Amino acid sequence: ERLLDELTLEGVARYMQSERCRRVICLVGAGISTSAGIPDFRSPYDNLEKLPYPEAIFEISYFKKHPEPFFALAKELYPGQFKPTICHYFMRLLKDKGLLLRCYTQNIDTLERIAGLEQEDLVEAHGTFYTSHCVSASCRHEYPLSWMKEKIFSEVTPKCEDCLVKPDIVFFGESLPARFFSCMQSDFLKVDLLLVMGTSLQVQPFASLISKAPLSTPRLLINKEKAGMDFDSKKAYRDVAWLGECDQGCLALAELLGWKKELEDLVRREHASIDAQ
Ligand SMILES: *C(=S)NCCCCCCCCCCCC
Ligand SMILES: [Zn+2]
Repeated sequence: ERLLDELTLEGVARYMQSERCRRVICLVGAGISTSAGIPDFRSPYDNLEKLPYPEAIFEISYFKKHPEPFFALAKELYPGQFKPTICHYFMRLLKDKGLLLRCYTQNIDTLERIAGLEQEDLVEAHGTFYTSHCVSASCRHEYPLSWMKEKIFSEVTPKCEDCLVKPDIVFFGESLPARFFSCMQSDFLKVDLLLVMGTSLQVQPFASLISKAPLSTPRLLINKEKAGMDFDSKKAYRDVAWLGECDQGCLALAELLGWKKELEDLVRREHASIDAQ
């Protein structure tokens, strides 16, 4: 069927306000973090000049051999703060309002957790920095963020005190976490809305999630560029694209839903609180 009254942000807002919209899944990427200062890497180079090919800084095999590049960049690009964005806190609001079924994230910055999404709400599709593991299969010693953070800027390779210690991120050529496949099996059977934010759906198998929803489920993309989705054909019925930055899009949606002050209120204290530390 066709559930949206209009293929626009406004039509999506009206749907979200209705009794029909009970379960929402968010699929998110780099764009939701860029106003928090987290680097994108969708489309960088000069800084890397000191690797056999550029992408190998993000590659599993090279990492095991030559870990220090990656760890050097991690120091270079380490945010001085971790302030979740308007977009992160919009998902927090969905959680508070009993709408958020799951957030599938391509991001490794831990900002969803900081905005108050719980483990059960999240599928960290590309792993996380929140926790790091010894590569030794007979050991697999676990170390926290603060140990990994402290090691990284000391420009020393992190090593296991019992045995290399890797952040739990999925490097190119590495298979995705079990939790991705188990959640995806049931999450999409009964979902009323997909909110796709800050991703161009370029990485697989993350990109395939959008086709998992029922044919009737509306899908809103909030992204800098267009990116199974049919926004513009004579047969378009359920997909809407809002092009621009994620913070501005979520703000416009919040404003349409009557959540603008609420969202603003949430961001202000959460930020000012983080400041105090
Ligand atoms: C896959 S699309 N993304 C998951 C992140 C792991 C692969 C890229 C490594 C990023 C370099 C780390 C920069 C330090 C902030
Ligand atoms: Zn170990």
